Amino acid sequence: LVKQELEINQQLSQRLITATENGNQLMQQNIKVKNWLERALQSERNIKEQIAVLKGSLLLSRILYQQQQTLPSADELENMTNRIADLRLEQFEVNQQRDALFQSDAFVNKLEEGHTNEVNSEVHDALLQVVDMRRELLDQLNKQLGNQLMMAINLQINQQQLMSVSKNLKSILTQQIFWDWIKAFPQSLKDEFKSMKIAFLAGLPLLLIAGLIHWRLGWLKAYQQKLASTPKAILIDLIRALPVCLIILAVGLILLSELLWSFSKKLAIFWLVFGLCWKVQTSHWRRQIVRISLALLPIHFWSVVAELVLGQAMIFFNLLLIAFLVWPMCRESWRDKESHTMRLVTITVLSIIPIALMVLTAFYTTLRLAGRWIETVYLVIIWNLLYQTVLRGLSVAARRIA
Amino acid sequence: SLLLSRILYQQQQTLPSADELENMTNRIADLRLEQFEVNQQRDALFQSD
Repeated sequence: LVKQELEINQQLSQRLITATENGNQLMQQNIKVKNWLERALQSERNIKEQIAVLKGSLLLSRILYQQQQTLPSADELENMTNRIADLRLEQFEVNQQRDALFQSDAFVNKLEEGHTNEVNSEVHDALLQVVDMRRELLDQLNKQLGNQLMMAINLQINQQQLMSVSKNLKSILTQQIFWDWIKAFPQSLKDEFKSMKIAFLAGLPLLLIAGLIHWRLGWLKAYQQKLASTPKAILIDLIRALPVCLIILAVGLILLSELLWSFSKKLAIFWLVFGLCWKVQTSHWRRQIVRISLALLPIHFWSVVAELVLGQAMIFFNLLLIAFLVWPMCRESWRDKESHTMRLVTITVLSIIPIALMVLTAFYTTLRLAGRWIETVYLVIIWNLLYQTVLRGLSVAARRIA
Repeated sequence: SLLLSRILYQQQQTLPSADELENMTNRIADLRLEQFEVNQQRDALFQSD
């Protein structure tokens, strides 16, 4: 009888010791986090004051880079809110146990029931003393746990505030950053090189979807050929391109790695644009679109991490290549004067962007406009295709009405 | 909180049974009538002589 009480008391003491050690570690971590958060708040206020008066300062970019490098990483925060609920439940359980053991005499009388053959005058006193000691230890552990829970709640509030502050600091750095060299780059090349050094279920369903979609697309192509011999053929080609794009996007998502997710998000539209030519001279265009797709892919790779000087080395040549490719089209367009040149304006804007990106990058945020330029080009192409389809449909409807 | 179901079960088990209440309001009326009768008897016996 007394052995069980002694074992329970020992278990309670061990639990209290472990909880106290965890509370001390958490308090130390919370104090370190609070110190870092105060430092960050002071630094953010200082940076805001400076940017209020440090307008148009190239070296201020270096200062902002240093400040960002000084910012601590908030990703190491442990969302122990579940542990906080566990502590609250443990405290409630301890309170319930203490309330059950509040009446030491009643508890001893209840425990002595059906055990009078092993209970004596000394046994009752020993049981009462053990119950009192267990109650005292439970009260001490409950107080320690409540103090630890308060400290953890304060730490969680401080950690949330510090994460918000770091996010706001990143936002402010971006807002401030919003608005010879090659010889130095030879040495920086080595530095850059040194700097370099459910999913299975989704993948299998994607494989089965593609396996079925092979025959589905065969049947769809047969149906499209039967219907055409065209707006119907164009719609069928668009639908066929859409299923392949969806399958590729699902495969990429299963394969995704933060940069990979945004890369696939852009690659959805990129592959849609690429397959628009595959599903729709046209034969000459079907072979010449490979260069455009490859150029978009390097641009996608160089601009994926933007929205979230080595990287511009490929872009410097890509801009010149795009300008050279547009030059033959402009020369062909320049041969016609009375003909409409509505699409030349978009081509001229795209070429100006390729020239500006490679010219003004020698303040350095000129590469940001490329993301909008690519989207504008894609929108213009989609608008032209939709206009052609609408013209064909209107002609068909007018012929039918006549 | 799934375990909160166990806590609620314990709390309900701790609740005492109110069905054992004795609605002695009739006994209260009987006591009031007895007190009125005693007052009447005392008033009748107020003048000892």
